[PDB]
Amino acid sequence: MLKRMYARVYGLVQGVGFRKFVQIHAIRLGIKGYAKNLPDGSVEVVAEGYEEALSKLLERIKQGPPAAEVEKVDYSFSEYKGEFEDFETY
Ligand SMILES: [Cl-]
Repeated sequence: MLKRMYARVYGLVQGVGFRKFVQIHAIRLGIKGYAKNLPDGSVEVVAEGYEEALSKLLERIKQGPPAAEVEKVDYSFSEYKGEFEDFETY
């Protein structure tokens, strides 16, 4: 089943390779969407893909690359919209 996920990642998560980390792992998993740095120092992820793939990505996002310290991930699933054609960072 396809689903959409919105997640916010908090901690030491900017300037540590986090968005690229999410992208690499999303692409591996066939997930489309984006990882964005927000002005509050958090990372916003919108992801579309299969439920299992989204669970695997969530497990990655909860850890981050070695340099990151992820304190909190707040997320929700919603209905798939077929919006994205690739996984981008910005
Ligand atoms: Cl980062």
